[PDB]
Amino acid sequence: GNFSQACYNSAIQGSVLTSTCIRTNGGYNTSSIDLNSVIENVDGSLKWQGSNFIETCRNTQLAGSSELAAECKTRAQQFVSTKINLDDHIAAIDGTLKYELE
Amino acid sequence: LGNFSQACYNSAIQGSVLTSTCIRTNGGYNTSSIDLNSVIENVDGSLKWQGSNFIETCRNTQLAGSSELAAECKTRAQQFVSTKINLDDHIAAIDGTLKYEL
Repeated sequence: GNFSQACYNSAIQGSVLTSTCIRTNGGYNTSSIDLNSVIENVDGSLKWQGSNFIETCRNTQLAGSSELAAECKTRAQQFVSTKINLDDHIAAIDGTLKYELE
Repeated sequence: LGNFSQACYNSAIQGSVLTSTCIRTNGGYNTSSIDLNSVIENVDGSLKWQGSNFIETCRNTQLAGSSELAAECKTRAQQFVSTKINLDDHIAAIDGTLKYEL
């Protein structure tokens, strides 16, 4: 992960993270990744290893350099604040944002 | 051709993201990932190629065997069925990187 260490002017809109990242050999590339592919809402908490958090979460924001903040519905249907560190699994690979397992 | 599974190993599915470790012509290997949500559609509960966005209406994605995406998806009438699709149809590995083909 650790995309934030090579990237700049990151933004979250709905489920999409977009950033501008330093390419391996120099210069910059801009790319987007749909976080809905890899994050789920488990009882009001954003978690890795699932998908479709956006179905039941709203008001997504980038907090600081690398955190996705949102309000997600608990099983009781109460919106609650939740955050997840995108640096856990999102890498910058030659200036392009990619999900990383290992 | 697709057929990434013959070039790759240690494959996994998390949300809509396929990760796999694929052979490099230099004699090494590269771990990469692809968002299958760009290329797979939920059509009335069945996973199909020639579309996108299946994660919005499916759940419990899993890799079955070496190359099958399995999931539970909502029909147009909003009931869940189990469905599968052979990722080897269109997912290829080119020099250690997963790519969509044709």
